[PDB]
Amino acid sequence: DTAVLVLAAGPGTRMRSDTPKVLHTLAGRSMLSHVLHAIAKLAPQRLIVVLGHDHQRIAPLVGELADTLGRTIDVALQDRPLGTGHAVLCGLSALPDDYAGNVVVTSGDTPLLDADTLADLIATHRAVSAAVTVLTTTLDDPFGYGRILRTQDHEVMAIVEQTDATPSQREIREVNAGVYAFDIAALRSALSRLSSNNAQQELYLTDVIAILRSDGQTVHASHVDDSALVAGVNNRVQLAELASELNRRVVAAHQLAGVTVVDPATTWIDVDVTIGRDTVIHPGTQLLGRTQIGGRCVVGPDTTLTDVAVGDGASVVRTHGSSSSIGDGAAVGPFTYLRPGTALGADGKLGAFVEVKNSTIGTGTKVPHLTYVGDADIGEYSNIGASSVFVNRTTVGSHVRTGSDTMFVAPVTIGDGAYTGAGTVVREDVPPGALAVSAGPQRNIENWVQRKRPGSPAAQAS
Amino acid sequence: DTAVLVLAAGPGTRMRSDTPKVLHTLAGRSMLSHVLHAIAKLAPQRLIVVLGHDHQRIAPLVGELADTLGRTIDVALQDRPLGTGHAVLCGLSALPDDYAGNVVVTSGDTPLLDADTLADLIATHRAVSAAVTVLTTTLDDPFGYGRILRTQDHEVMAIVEQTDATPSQREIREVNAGVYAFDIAALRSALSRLSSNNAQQELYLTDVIAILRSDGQTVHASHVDDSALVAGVNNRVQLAELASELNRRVVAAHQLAGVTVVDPATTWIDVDVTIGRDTVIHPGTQLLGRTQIGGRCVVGPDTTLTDVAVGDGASVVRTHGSSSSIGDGAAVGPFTYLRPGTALGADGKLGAFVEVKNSTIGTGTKVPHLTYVGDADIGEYSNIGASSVFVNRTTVGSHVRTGSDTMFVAPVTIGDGAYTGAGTVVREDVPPGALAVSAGPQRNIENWVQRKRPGSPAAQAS
Amino acid sequence: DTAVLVLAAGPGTRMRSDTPKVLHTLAGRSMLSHVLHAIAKLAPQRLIVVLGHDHQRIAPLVGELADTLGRTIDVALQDRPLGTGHAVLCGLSALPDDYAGNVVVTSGDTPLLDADTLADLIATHRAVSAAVTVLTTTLDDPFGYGRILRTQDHEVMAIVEQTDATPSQREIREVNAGVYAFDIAALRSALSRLSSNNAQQELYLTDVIAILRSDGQTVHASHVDDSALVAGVNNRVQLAELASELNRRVVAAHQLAGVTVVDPATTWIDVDVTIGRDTVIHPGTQLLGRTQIGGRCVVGPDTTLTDVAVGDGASVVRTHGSSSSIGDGAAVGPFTYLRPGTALGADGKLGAFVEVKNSTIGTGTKVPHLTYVGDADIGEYSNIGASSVFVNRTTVGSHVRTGSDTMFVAPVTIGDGAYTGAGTVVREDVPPGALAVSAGPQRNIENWVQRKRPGSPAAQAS
Ligand SMILES: CC(=O)N[C@H]1[C@@H](OP(=O)(O)OP(=O)(O)OC[C@H]2O[C@@H](n3ccc(=O)[nH]c3=O)[C@H](O)[C@@H]2O)O[C@H](CO)[C@@H](O)[C@@H]1O
Ligand SMILES: CC(=O)N[C@H]1[C@@H](OP(=O)(O)OP(=O)(O)OC[C@H]2O[C@@H](n3ccc(=O)[nH]c3=O)[C@H](O)[C@@H]2O)O[C@H](CO)[C@@H](O)[C@@H]1O
Ligand SMILES: CC(=O)N[C@H]1[C@@H](OP(=O)(O)OP(=O)(O)OC[C@H]2O[C@@H](n3ccc(=O)[nH]c3=O)[C@H](O)[C@@H]2O)O[C@H](CO)[C@@H](O)[C@@H]1O
Ligand SMILES: CC(=O)N[C@H]1[C@@H](OP(=O)(O)O)O[C@H](CO)[C@@H](O)[C@@H]1O
Ligand SMILES: CC(=O)N[C@H]1[C@@H](OP(=O)(O)O)O[C@H](CO)[C@@H](O)[C@@H]1O
Ligand SMILES: CC(=O)N[C@H]1[C@@H](OP(=O)(O)O)O[C@H](CO)[C@@H](O)[C@@H]1O
Ligand SMILES: [Co+2]
Ligand SMILES: [Co+2]
Ligand SMILES: [Co+2]
Ligand SMILES: [Co+2]
Ligand SMILES: [Mg+2]
Ligand SMILES: [Mg+2]
Ligand SMILES: [Mg+2]
Repeated sequence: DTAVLVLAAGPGTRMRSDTPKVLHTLAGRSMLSHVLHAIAKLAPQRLIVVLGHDHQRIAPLVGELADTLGRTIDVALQDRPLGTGHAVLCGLSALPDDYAGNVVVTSGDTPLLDADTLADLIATHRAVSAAVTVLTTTLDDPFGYGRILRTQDHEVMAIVEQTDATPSQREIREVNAGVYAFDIAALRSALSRLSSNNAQQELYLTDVIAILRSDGQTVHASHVDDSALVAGVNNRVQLAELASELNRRVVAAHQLAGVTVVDPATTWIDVDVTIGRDTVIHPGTQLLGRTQIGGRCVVGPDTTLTDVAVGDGASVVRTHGSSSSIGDGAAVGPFTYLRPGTALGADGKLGAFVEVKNSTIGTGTKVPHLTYVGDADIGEYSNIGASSVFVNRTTVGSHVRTGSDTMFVAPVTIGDGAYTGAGTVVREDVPPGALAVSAGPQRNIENWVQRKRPGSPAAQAS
Repeated sequence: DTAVLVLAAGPGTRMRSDTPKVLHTLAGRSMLSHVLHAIAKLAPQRLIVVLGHDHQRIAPLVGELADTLGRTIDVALQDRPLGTGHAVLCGLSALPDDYAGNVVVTSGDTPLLDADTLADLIATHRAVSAAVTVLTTTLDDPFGYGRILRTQDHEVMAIVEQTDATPSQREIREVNAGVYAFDIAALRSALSRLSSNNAQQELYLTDVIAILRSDGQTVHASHVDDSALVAGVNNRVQLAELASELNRRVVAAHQLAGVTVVDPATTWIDVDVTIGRDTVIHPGTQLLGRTQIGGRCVVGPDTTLTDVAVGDGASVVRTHGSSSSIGDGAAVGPFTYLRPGTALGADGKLGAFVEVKNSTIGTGTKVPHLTYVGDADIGEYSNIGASSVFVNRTTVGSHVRTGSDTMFVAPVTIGDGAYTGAGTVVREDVPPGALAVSAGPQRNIENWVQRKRPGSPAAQAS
Repeated sequence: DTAVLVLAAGPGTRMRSDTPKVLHTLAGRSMLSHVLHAIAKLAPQRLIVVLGHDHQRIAPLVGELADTLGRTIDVALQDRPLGTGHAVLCGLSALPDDYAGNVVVTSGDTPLLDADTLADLIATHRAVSAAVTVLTTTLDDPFGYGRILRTQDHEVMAIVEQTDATPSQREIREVNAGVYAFDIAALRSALSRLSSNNAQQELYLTDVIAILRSDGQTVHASHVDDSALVAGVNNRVQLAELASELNRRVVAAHQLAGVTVVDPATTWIDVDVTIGRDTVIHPGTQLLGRTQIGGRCVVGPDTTLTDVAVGDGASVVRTHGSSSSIGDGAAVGPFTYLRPGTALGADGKLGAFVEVKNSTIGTGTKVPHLTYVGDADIGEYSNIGASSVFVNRTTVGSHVRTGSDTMFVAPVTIGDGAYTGAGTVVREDVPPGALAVSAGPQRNIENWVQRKRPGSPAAQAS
């Protein structure tokens, strides 16, 4: 039996942001979302999130996530950010007076923390019958972390915060993860004895360690060797570092499953994205949101896709696209913009300098050059000429061949197998197999240039 | 006298690919190509490649490479992938029964291995009269490598594979490169004594080390300090790591020879690419295949060129281009697509949102905006107006000035010094110094807006 | 009282460049500019730059910088590059014979050196009454640096250059920064005793250390723990390394002040660039020159801006732009090119495949697709149709709606609230609230396709 509390009520001042800290994102989820996902998977009996000043703007998001994960998640309010020890006091208040399970505590700013790490913590805590078990790790750069103080016998004595530590204690590289398990009665007892006489004038959860040690209670540290899993984020430098570590891991998972990723460092892949076997992803690419790529695709370089579905054997090269689907074998890019509601059929082509918005494009249809397609439905095996505009519904049939520089003034229907001539402005329906035209005939004005541009390079050349 | 065997007949299952492992690429060559290049340079008397199941799809590539490098390269077949010791047995069978030279063995998945490392190995082997000499290195992360076992006296005892090693042996950081020299008679003798009773149930080449030691034969390890040269690739994570290490080295070679590379980490340069002095390469750039850049060019950011020749003092900025030539002083980009067969003369310009395919563009000619040029030949000092389409042969002369929004309906010829008006559809030849036109005259419809868009922001503004 | 000499007269041969070494750039300033900025801030009584062969091409730049920093900076000439000891002799000659202040020496190729490091040096020098104080640091890779030689008692004995050091001395990791303070009389004395009998046959400033030690003078090393501040650049590999270190620092400063930078490694930010709170910068972005970004902007991915001003709450996505302004709330990109003199009003939009040059675009005006706008002034709340060309002054009023595929043949004026039809060539003024047109009427040719493309997929479909 376990209750997990998530401390998410600090001001977040070191982020320097008007967006609450725990709402900042990496890999397509907010830090609080990452932490709640890992905990839902652990499936404890209770899950409490302590919220503070910005609670109006965070609580609804927590309720959406409770729905999403199919479990209830309570919110305890912490009126003023008096310290992590005080946040835990506020959290405990959402539990019955007589609750008797373990209490696990973690921060909203430790977003790589995973279900396994949490499980192992609870198992260690129970195995050594500890009044408190604290996760620790060891870091080349421990700046900002509580330092682990040990006796000569390697027994944990205390946690000292970066603001309170001596120059000498600051060299300690073993750090507090800020992830704990507690005996409830011992935790309640230690919290009632915290005082705020320290360099931040705050009630430190970390003092509970020396307090329980005081009482001769069992204090156990558990060393997490993979430091990333328990790394924290207090500012945007640390946010981008952990986002980059998490992104290397996501990419590695894909590479081990069969995806070529030419340059992991410049390939950003959100956590829910799936990618098929033998796809090759070229440098400078972001795959975001619920993007799904099939097998044997080529993607990038310099492509950004957010919520885009791509079939098998497609090419999507230098493409900026969102909320769109791209069929098997289709070719998109280079220099192609897909706006929401774009559906391109199998073996379709959208070429260079083409933008599509809210349009359906049938199997085998090509829009290869300098064209805008908006609010239109186009059939199968059609060909849209270069430098054209769908001026915006318009329906174009199958096996149509439209000429370069055609404007389609919505709404108009072009029948199956119809053609338009180059330079046509289409303002009315075109029957199946008809040719629509409107450009006037060419006229040559002889020797114009000698007359109107006399002594010019063009005049001398003629 | 030396025979080199290349073991390339394993299944490659950890790549998770339908393309044989040794055919995966980095820096524009397959791993097997890299390994055969380094060995051809060493120029041994014999060169044998052991191939397995996918031999149908690899052997032809080996024959093309034998042709390319001007030497014969035999292929020995290994029916079933029974282990590296068994692959070497299959390899030896392509040698005469009575062969008496040294036998060098290396893997197809060690692609940074170079001629010098191989030479030094053979020199060390001969100098210490070893029955076997094995290349080793030392690594922070030795996962997956055979560990070097040494006695108290630093004498090499054995090689233990990652699957077979104790937790304690796994901490050993000195690893087997999988590159060896052998006395032939000792190698034949040791191979006939391998058994497959180990964690992979395979015949391990690595066991030969403890077997020859058994017989009191001389076993010598040679430490390669530059670990990269002997790094292996068993999966796509390791492939991208070694591709990135190799790319840093290629870029560094260019920087030391006089190329500014603003961001090595995001500049990918294939091994055959040459680049002239005082060129500056901006971030996000890939130079691929047989690309050649002259001196004092500016290239990037975000440019990909495959098989592109660029003269001296050209600019090629945000350009995606292949199999094309760009003359001295020419300017291309930003946002420019070159398809195969593009030839742009000296001081030519191809601007933003211009795509060219299979066209010749003469000295000093500019195509600056939103235009497609396909299957066309254009002369010197001409100017193609914005938003135009070559609708596809068409020949345009020198000193021509064509107006914006001209469609050139192939095939048509435009004489030297000719003009077209804006909005012209050109369907017939235009004489030298003539002006071709087809747009109708402008008509203004007064107060249309008050009538047809009454109470609109446009109506109120008028 | 202090004189600072900057040695900038070496040939720079290891750069392999026709641009003098000290003129190569990182983060938008030349190395010599970086070094002179840091020294001006220290504000010593005298500032002397020693220049050599390329002095004609460097001295004017030094005079511009003296003006910029509001102080005089003398130039001493060093006829032939006889060595750093000889450069300092040439430098001293720009001082009075009887000068009595401290002499600080530094290189033009140490460009992260900052005012604080210099101040601390002078303070240490004066505090220990040293005849010479040398800055040192310690490096994993000390290749190319003079090695610090110490006695058993940790007293500094000598500096040995990489070319002159034994294999064993080469393992020394503590290096000479090439930054010194001197007693003037001791420096003059030691310089007159240098000889050039060493591996480079040069007069080494570094020998002065062992010479003053010889005379029983006080020699003090001061260890700089942040090695970057004193790192040198002798070749383009080292230039890009230090440019990348400096760029991480600039980005970090922005992240700590409130800027989200998703990928520091692929975000390049020049030193004078300012960026507002809660802006998000996406990967592959360069912000160059005097670029200024306001708050809550979104910038990138793949955007390059040089000297661009962007208001608050704007979006500038996949944009290549220079010397332009973008108003509050405006939207630019993806795939947008801004050339110098572009001014886009608040809430304006420049869309995909749009290039603007030397044009003013008023509040709320949209140019969303495939258009070139050159040398034009456009009013407020207007809408420019897709695939249009300003053929280049032209003035367009407010609340205008122009139709797709309009060519505006400069110079023309379009009144407030005017419209043009799709496919119009505008060659004369259009009154306020008028509609201008020129395209001919559509004609459908029935069954053309069965007649002219018989048995085609289009013919069968009809
Ligand atoms: C005193 C303390 O605990 N310090 C720990 C805290 O430092 P650190 O300084 O990171 O602690 P923070 O200021 O980030 O606050 C901890 C978390 O608890 C929440 N919160 C904070 C204050 C408050 O009054 N109410 C509240 O709910 C915040 O949402 C925050 O996410 O985590 C580090 C690891 O990341 C540990 O090494 C430190 O030992
Ligand atoms: C038992 C053995 O040798 N292990 C070595 C092998 O491990 P490793 O596990 O990498 O060996 P692999 O499975 O990659 O096979 C070695 C190479 O030989 C070829 N091959 C393999 C099996 C086979 O039955 N037939 C065949 O021809 C494959 O093409 C492969 O490229 O290389 C490592 C370095 O990269 C060394 O540290 C290991 O000591
Ligand atoms: C002999 C000497 O001093 N070596 C130092 C020099 O090596 P390093 O080999 O880098 O010295 P350089 O060749 O770069 O020359 C030093 C600087 O002085 C100027 N210059 C050089 C030669 C000359 O004849 N005239 C002249 O004015 C150059 O502009 C150059 O920027 O800096 C290193 C750190 O960067 C130190 O570790 C070395 O101890
Ligand atoms: C071809 C065309 O007329 N496109 C229009 C059209 O673009 P959308 O792609 O629907 O957002 O509506 C816009 C007004 O929202 C206007 O700015 C633009 O000119
Ligand atoms: C200006 C023009 O008509 N371009 C054509 C033309 O492009 P290419 O660039 O030749 O591949 O042929 C294509 C059919 O292969 C067609 O899809 C496209 O519309
Ligand atoms: C729409 C138009 O006619 N643009 C012209 C025009 O471009 P600028 O953007 O002004 O540089 O002048 C150029 C001659 O300098 C010519 O190459 C091009 O065709
Ligand atoms: Co924190
Ligand atoms: Co291997
Ligand atoms: Co130097
Ligand atoms: Co037109
Ligand atoms: Mg704080
Ligand atoms: Mg295996
Ligand atoms: Mg030198």
